[PDB]
Amino acid sequence: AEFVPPPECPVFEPSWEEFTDPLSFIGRIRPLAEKTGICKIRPPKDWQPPFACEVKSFRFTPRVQRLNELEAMTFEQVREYTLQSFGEMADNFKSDYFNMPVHMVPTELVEKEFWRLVSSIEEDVIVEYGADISSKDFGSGFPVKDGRRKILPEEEEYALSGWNLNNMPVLEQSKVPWLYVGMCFSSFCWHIEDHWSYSINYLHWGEPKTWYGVPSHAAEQLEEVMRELAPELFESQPDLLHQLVTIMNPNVLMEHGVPVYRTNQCAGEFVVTFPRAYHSGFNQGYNFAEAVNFCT
Ligand SMILES: CC(C)c1c(-c2cnn(C(C)(C)C)c2)[nH]c2c(C#N)cnn2c1=O
Ligand SMILES: [Mn+2]
Repeated sequence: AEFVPPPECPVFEPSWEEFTDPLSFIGRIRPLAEKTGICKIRPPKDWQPPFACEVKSFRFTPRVQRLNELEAMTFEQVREYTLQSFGEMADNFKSDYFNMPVHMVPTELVEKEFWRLVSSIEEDVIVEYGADISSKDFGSGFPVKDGRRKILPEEEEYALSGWNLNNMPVLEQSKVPWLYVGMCFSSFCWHIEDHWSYSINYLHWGEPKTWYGVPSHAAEQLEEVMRELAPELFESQPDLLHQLVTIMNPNVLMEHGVPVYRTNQCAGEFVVTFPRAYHSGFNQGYNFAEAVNFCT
């Protein structure tokens, strides 16, 4: 059977008056976005933050990911890349897999093929991605007043903007942004954030990032479906460890009454996940994202 795309999550296009402050805006859209788990925010057209990462020194060792790892139970280790050398590998993989220029591959085709490969036992596809990349060690994608890099006058409005993820509040009453370097089919499984916190993700550039989200009111139903279909060796594991292998086709959740919403996060767009909103997804191609957990 072919993959059935879930319904689209809400997309918001705030004006310059509404793009004022993120927390104020997120609080106003909450009555709708909390009912879908995730939402997308498109900044005004002329809000274009410049990429501040030192690409001349950005070197990292990605990790290997096999799409049908869970179906194999029912050695692939890697080289150091630069941001450019990784992009050349990522584009070569996608163009060779689909036999067409990378920007010509439709997003619905990659989505259908991704979930086919996840459940396919007759074809093993291996991809790589950069995760667990702290902006404190590699530098943020947004301009910042750090004491280790120079910002221009044109960059100052973005270093001080409330939508700069380095300026989000991360202290709960009684933390730095992380980086993601993706390629086609690189994916993250279903999870919620620590302390059930909010999370905001900005796609600096590259090909889209496909999201799936579940509202918080269905969190227990997802976990029940997950426990009923997960392998017996992983069902008894704590959720912190179990969330490392909780890959599941969204149609499986939808067939059991779990509401799922999707979206294609494009370059220059924000995605916000609400408290206890399970989410997962995959990258359509070579891209660069930055994310942080914040609190209200
Ligand atoms: C494919 C990669 C680069 C990726 C991952 C991911 C994959 N594995 N990991 C661990 C936890 C280190 C094992 C993280 N997460 C996310 C989110 C969220 N939330 C949003 N985009 N995104 C990604 O692009
Ligand atoms: Mn997350």
